[PDB]
Amino acid sequence: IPKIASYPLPVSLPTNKVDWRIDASRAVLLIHDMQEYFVHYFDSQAEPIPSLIKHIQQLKAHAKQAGIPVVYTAQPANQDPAERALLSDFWGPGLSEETAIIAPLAPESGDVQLTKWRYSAFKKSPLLDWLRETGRDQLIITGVYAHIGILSTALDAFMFDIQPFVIGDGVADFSLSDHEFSLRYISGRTGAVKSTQQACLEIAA
Amino acid sequence: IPKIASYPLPVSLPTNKVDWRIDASRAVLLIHDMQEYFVHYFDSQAEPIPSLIKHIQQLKAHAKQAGIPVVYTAQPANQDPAERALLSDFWGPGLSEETAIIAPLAPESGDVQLTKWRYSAFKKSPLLDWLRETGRDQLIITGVYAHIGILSTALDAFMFDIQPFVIGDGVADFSLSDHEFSLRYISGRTGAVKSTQQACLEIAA
Ligand SMILES: CCCCCCCCO[C@@H]1O[C@H](CO)[C@@H](O)[C@H](O)[C@H]1O
Ligand SMILES: CCCCCCCCO[C@@H]1O[C@H](CO)[C@@H](O)[C@H](O)[C@H]1O
Ligand SMILES: [Ca+2]
Ligand SMILES: [Ca+2]
Repeated sequence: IPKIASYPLPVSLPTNKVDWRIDASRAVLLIHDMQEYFVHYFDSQAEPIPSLIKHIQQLKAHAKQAGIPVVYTAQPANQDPAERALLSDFWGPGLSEETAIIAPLAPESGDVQLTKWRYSAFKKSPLLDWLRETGRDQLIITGVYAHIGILSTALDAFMFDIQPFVIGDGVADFSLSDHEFSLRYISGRTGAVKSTQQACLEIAA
Repeated sequence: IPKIASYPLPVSLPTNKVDWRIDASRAVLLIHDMQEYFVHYFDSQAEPIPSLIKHIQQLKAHAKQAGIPVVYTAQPANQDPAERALLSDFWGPGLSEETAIIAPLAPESGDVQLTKWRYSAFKKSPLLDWLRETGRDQLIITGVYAHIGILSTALDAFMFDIQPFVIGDGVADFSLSDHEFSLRYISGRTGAVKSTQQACLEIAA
């Protein structure tokens, strides 16, 4: 029995307050924590996982063709307890294995791989400095889990003057309810939610 | 007609995953954005505002007696558009008046007053450096609005290895639903929720 019961990826997405559009010259695609460890909490042969993976694959292929850099985040194995700090009080010691990015989303030679220390991909990482150095100010966000690391990364991005585009059918979560609440929060407060379809159209311009 | 309809402060609070207790030697009391501007979205003579203010007053008095520093945050008037950046796309130009901390919570001579630039009190502020310099690693959080700046500040604190204690009947929000969801999120993911009553007991030790 999977820890996360099967559910269908949302097709209907919340409306955005902002009119932002992805621009290939401005954007970076983040594939957030798509590690074996996190995916194994689902039955990966059941919804939402096959469609999630297909969508991220599509976004990655379009991003590549459009010249959008791709960045992965991954939590490290055997995170030092002192360094992991308060996370352990919420989740225990963390992963010891299954750290690899899932094979269908294998990073390629030019894709950046960041170590993920906290909910937000920005924390204790070079992400902000790299975005600022390169002048990239849009962050397209995919992966798991919507209400935790996806939301926290979007919040940091937005506060750092980086437009977050969270892909509504390009993330998954502990439940459909958590997933949909995450998208509502994002559209209402801290970014733009886009479908995979719409993001690909904006990317390809 | 107030923009935020009257609602009763929650008495029942979510359970915590963590066993943390406020320690007067470790803690700082944050009074977050209790400015005239934000309070005026409510009828201040109607619930939850009279009890909110009473609770924050009580916490402040207990904090003072226990030697816990008190820090206020306040959004500045006429925030420069370039600096305000993406916030304007969600909220418009920001406040031009009503910037004062509400009189019943008047800062005293030794209370720190930080300028609030983003949802999180940490962003573009000396808050983290001050906490680290002083060795204070617990942040008691009160004020408005629960699901936005309170939640975002708690997230940053937690990720910066600072234990957040969000006071469930010491914050308010756009609605009871937003308020209660905020507390559930915090208890589940990024801090401890405490009642004013329980926090005062832990403070007074
Ligand atoms: C409903 C059941 C799903 C539970 C998934 C548990 C995942 C455990 O993993 C934890 O996830 C956290 C949140 O991203 C990370 O911050 C931690 O580092 C990680 O240890
Ligand atoms: C439901 C109606 C309540 C609306 C309250 C609107 C408050 C407008 O104010 C905005 O609040 C934001 C969130 O804290 C801040 O980040 C902005 O700086 C501020 O301009
Ligand atoms: Ca996560
Ligand atoms: Ca707020």
